[PDB]
Amino acid sequence: GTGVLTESNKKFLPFQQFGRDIADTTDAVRDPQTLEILDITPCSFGGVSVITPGTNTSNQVAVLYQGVNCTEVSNVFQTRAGCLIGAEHVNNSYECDIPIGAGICASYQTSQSIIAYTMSLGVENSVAYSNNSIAIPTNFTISVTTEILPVSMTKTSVDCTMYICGD
Amino acid sequence: TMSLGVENSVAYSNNSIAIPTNFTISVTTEILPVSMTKTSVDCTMYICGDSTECSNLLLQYGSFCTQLNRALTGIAVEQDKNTQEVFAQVKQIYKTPPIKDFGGFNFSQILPDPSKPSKRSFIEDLLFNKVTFNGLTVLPPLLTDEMIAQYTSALLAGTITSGWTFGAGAALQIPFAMQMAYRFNGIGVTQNVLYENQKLIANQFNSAIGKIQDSLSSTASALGKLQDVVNQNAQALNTLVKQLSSNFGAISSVLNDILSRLDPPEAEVQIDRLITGRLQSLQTYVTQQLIRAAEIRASANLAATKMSECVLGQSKRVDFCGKGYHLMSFPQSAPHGVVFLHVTYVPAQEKNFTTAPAICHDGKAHFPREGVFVSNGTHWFVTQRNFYEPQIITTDNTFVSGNCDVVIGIVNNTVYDP
Amino acid sequence: ALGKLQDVVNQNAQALNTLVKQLSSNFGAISSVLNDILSRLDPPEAEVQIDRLITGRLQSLQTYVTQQLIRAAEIRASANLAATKMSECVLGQSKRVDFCGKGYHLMSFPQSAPHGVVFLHVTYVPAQEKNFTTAPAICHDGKAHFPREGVFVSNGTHWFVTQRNFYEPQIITTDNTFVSGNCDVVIGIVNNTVYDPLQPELDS
Amino acid sequence: GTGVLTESNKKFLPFQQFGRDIADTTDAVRDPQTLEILDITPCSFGGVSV
Ligand SMILES: *[C@@H]1O[C@H](CO)[C@@H](O[C@@H]2O[C@H](CO)[C@@H](O)[C@H](O)[C@H]2NC(C)=O)[C@H](O)[C@H]1NC(C)=O
Ligand SMILES: *[C@@H]1O[C@H](CO)[C@@H](O[C@@H]2O[C@H](CO)[C@@H](O)[C@H](O)[C@H]2NC(C)=O)[C@H](O)[C@H]1NC(C)=O
Ligand SMILES: *[C@@H]1O[C@H](CO)[C@@H](O[C@@H]2O[C@H](CO)[C@@H](O)[C@H](O)[C@H]2NC(C)=O)[C@H](O)[C@H]1NC(C)=O
Ligand SMILES: *[C@@H]1O[C@H](CO)[C@@H](O[C@@H]2O[C@H](CO)[C@@H](O)[C@H](O)[C@H]2NC(C)=O)[C@H](O)[C@H]1NC(C)=O
Ligand SMILES: *[C@@H]1O[C@H](CO)[C@@H](O[C@@H]2O[C@H](CO)[C@@H](O)[C@H](O)[C@H]2NC(C)=O)[C@H](O)[C@H]1NC(C)=O
Ligand SMILES: *[C@@H]1O[C@H](CO)[C@@H](O[C@@H]2O[C@H](CO)[C@@H](O)[C@H](O)[C@H]2NC(C)=O)[C@H](O)[C@H]1NC(C)=O
Ligand SMILES: *[C@@H]1O[C@H](CO)[C@@H](O[C@@H]2O[C@H](CO)[C@@H](O)[C@H](O)[C@H]2NC(C)=O)[C@H](O)[C@H]1NC(C)=O
Ligand SMILES: *[C@@H]1O[C@H](CO)[C@@H](O)[C@H](O)[C@H]1NC(C)=O
Ligand SMILES: *[C@@H]1O[C@H](CO)[C@@H](O)[C@H](O)[C@H]1NC(C)=O
Ligand SMILES: *[C@@H]1O[C@H](CO)[C@@H](O)[C@H](O)[C@H]1NC(C)=O
Ligand SMILES: *[C@@H]1O[C@H](CO)[C@@H](O)[C@H](O)[C@H]1NC(C)=O
Ligand SMILES: *[C@@H]1O[C@H](CO)[C@@H](O)[C@H](O)[C@H]1NC(C)=O
Ligand SMILES: *[C@@H]1O[C@H](CO)[C@@H](O)[C@H](O)[C@H]1NC(C)=O
Ligand SMILES: *[C@@H]1O[C@H](CO)[C@@H](O)[C@H](O)[C@H]1NC(C)=O
Ligand SMILES: *[C@@H]1O[C@H](CO)[C@@H](O)[C@H](O)[C@H]1NC(C)=O
Ligand SMILES: *[C@@H]1O[C@H](CO)[C@@H](O)[C@H](O)[C@H]1NC(C)=O
Repeated sequence: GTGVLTESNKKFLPFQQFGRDIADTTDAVRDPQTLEILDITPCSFGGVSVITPGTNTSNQVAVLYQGVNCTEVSNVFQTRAGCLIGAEHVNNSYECDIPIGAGICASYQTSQSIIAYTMSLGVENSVAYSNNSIAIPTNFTISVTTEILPVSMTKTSVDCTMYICGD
Repeated sequence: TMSLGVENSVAYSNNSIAIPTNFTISVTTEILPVSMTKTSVDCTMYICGDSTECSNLLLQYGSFCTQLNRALTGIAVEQDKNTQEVFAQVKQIYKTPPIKDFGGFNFSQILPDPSKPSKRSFIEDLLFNKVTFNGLTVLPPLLTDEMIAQYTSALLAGTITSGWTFGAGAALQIPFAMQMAYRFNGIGVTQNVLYENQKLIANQFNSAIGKIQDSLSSTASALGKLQDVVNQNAQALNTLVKQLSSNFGAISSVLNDILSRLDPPEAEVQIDRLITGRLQSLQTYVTQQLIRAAEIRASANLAATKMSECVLGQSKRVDFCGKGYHLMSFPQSAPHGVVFLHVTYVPAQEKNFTTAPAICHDGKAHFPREGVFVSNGTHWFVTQRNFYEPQIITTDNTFVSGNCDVVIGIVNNTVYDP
Repeated sequence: ALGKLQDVVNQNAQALNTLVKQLSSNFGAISSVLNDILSRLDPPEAEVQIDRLITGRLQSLQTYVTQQLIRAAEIRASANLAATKMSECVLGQSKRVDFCGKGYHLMSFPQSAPHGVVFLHVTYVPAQEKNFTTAPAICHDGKAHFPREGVFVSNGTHWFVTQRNFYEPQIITTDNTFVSGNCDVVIGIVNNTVYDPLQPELDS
Repeated sequence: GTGVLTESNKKFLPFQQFGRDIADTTDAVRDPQTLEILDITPCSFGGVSV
């Protein structure tokens, strides 16, 4: 197999050789020579996303390793969703452009490099509320909003015999 | 044999009407699942975890691994979209003023508590405390619980300080004792009822909020839907993992054992059997997840509609925003879901009265404008339909129509002239 | 903006493409081309190869059919939603907030689009708001006065009654207001003179 | 295979013999005796509704 052998505190009984888990794959073993306990864990595995603005704009990308510490892999960031490499970190907060996760979103801005930042929900607005104050509009705007809804998909069909066993 | 309820005949008759004389400001908890766990399964790592021969054999199946990941990523994007639609209904993050002089009501049990690290209100905290590596990775949601709590706080502040206008355009402050008067006038009860009973209504609302808090804190069998969603997802993942231990006809379910005990020309048959079995299992899991995600998407669209039509504004849709007449709603976050507290106005104490469709004064039938004619036996009054507030019959509250020869059931009386 | 429709078309295309590409899979046979196997092996030996290909292609077809069923369920949900919006927003005027466009709804104008429908929700939206000092009621002669339809406001000196959604101040007469009870129960009440048009005419 | 051999306007290279398709079905071929490129379109098919 393959894994990261570590010292473990599992209390093996003298007769017991190796442990298992739900998937029945060996998880902990006993070294044949020195009768100690070795926990076996998968080395490391994670998706690799390529946060990129439109190539029509720029050819610079920032790579997100999902759910891996920034030790097992310029600019490095440790988001709760993984290690983001190649994206600058900006204390400012803007609207989400390229979602990453855990409130972190990236974008392409200003001499322009991919920035990563904790997104902002909106602009603070403290309503001047009081028990004897009412705000009444004196003017109105009529607007037209477009709302697009699918209705029907493509009416398709497949000849089972001619597809599987064409002629 | 199951019983459908208490038999209850109604004393109906052509000249009898029952009019309430009081009310109850109930608060109903409604729980909806908005999103589920965003998971992604690495097809090759799952079926053929670290085995060049197994990976090569799997490759012969074309794109039976690059399409499942597409579906799961689509599900994850759909989950984020569901949460965004349900909660991100408000353009600007409002916040309540430092004072809490809301005409007598008390929202301390639903507004955020700054003391706790995450600014989640008390009921949100109760809700959170009431709900509890083989190629299957669990991605984190785009919106953290803190951000969802901020969105619910923004909606609460908007509802409290501005009623429904904050969802229609620029938010407009209005005293809460007058916002509730607007709500009451909406459900037909004239606003002179709200103001005169303001203290009683405030006490009823506070007691209802306290009862909701106690019910959530005591009855562990309340957040059934969210807990069921979480349990179903975890159970599906556990079943998918346990499927790895089945031989499917192969000599052993451990890939390394087969690789280390046979030559490739012989081990290929066993590895193909295992690959087919595990691929079938993974496809079944993906189909189950697609259907369950469709169910959750329907629930999330319903929750977004409830948020838009109850919280951002009063709704007259019957039983849509809680049993009874609807005044307002207060949203709350919850683990993988939302929880509305629907405030509802339920008439409680009714009295019988002898009614009449119209009243003849001088050969002209009179009909009420907004109300109904009722009499305590000898004297007739016109009162609003949802609260016994009798008034002398004048020419204002009543309008005339023709003579008194056609209106069935008409009765005689003297119509006062101010 | 048309993404919601574009995706639909795109999705369908992808499926068909994937389905067609499934014909380029050996599925454990010797060649993805059926005619090569037919012309290169005797039936007793070609049976296994053709069975492998048939199993693979049939499984792919079942997967495609299931994906189509689910996606058509999604599209049917969207079509029911669009039918509801057409029946309510267009053929009438809905009170459902944000259902027929943000703001107050006035009317809608349906428009076709490839495999979809586009509504142009017309919405009235309040624009420029002004502060005012309000009061839930007003006492005239010991009797509280509440507005029939509107709200009491005041620019600081004089009191008016104006409709909620548009500042059109009017004098506080006994026609805008209805009386109820004495001048003690209401909280936040204020004093003012409720003018009565009947009196000057009576004097005349 | 079965198809309707039609004269094609494809531009085969001197070293090319088969013109494959997205589905790995030989769509264009080079006639060995006369070096011209011919397409291969399936004859015809469809549903028969009643
Ligand atoms: C209400 O707002 C509208 C804007 O939507 C105002 O219309 C503008 O009036 C000014 C006059 O000073 C013109 O120069 C603008 O061209 C008008 N706008 C448009 C879009 O035509 C209107 O005057 C406002 N009403 C009040 C009473 O303030
Ligand atoms: C409507 O119901 C409320 C209670 O829901 C009544 O208020 C109660 O009145 C009694 C007698 O005055 C008190 O002992 C209770 O403490 C009150 N309860 C509350 C919560 O305030 C009210 O009196 C009823 N309306 C009428 C007209 O009687
Ligand atoms: C709203 O209700 C809460 C109760 O949930 C009130 O908080 C209580 O306040 C009293 C007096 O200050 C304390 O003795 C209690 O210990 C508090 N309880 C809790 C749970 O905080 C709060 O004061 C009320 N707000 C208003 C404006 O009346
Ligand atoms: C029905 O209601 C009428 C009016 O509310 C009652 O008539 C009044 O009764 C009180 C009771 O003492 C008298 O002080 C008033 O002078 C009466 N006014 C008129 C105009 O009659 C009547 O008593 C009620 N009857 C019942 C059975 O409830
Ligand atoms: C209501 O009052 C009217 C008039 O006061 C009544 O009409 C009278 O009915 C009697 C019964 O035959 C006739 O003799 C009179 O000529 C009618 N007069 C008028 C002016 O119509 C009517 O009957 C009364 N109805 C009730 C239910 O009390
Ligand atoms: C508040 O509104 C009242 C209503 O018009 C204003 O009173 C009028 O003010 C104008 C402007 O000078 C005078 O020409 C009128 O004669 C006033 N009429 C009355 C009945 O007072 C008042 O000025 C407004 N207050 C402010 C601060 O603008
Ligand atoms: C509205 O006016 C009434 C009378 O015009 C005020 O009531 C008087 O208040 C003074 C001050 O306390 C008392 O000395 C009188 O005895 C009251 N008379 C009556 C008939 O109530 C009332 O205070 C005014 N409203 C406000 C908010 O000041
Ligand atoms: C194995 O042999 C080595 C050297 O002979 C010795 O150091 C070690 O303790 C032995 N261990 C066991 C379990 O016999
Ligand atoms: C790239 O974007 C610009 C503006 O954003 C547009 O004018 C141009 O047509 C785009 N080109 C391509 C190839 O998409
Ligand atoms: C990464 O490793 C460092 C070093 O031990 C540790 O401090 C940190 O908490 C780790 N972070 C994660 C996300 O594992
Ligand atoms: C953000 O601000 C903190 C404290 O103000 C600082 O320590 C940190 O370096 C800043 N981040 C960047 C990228 O400058
Ligand atoms: C009205 O009269 C009927 C007649 O029996 C009675 O059952 C009913 O309880 C009365 N109404 C109320 C509110 O009690
Ligand atoms: C109402 O119903 C009773 C039932 O007996 C009948 O006697 C009476 O005439 C009816 N009156 C009207 C006005 O319908
Ligand atoms: C009302 O007055 C407050 C006082 O500070 C002010 O902040 C607010 O902007 C005013 N209302 C409007 C609509 O500007
Ligand atoms: C409104 O609040 C202020 C705050 O001090 C208070 O002085 C005033 O009496 C309150 N008015 C009403 C009607 O509650
Ligand atoms: C093949 O032979 C025939 C007859 O001998 C001749 O007409 C034809 O041109 C030959 N093919 C080529 C490619 O020369």
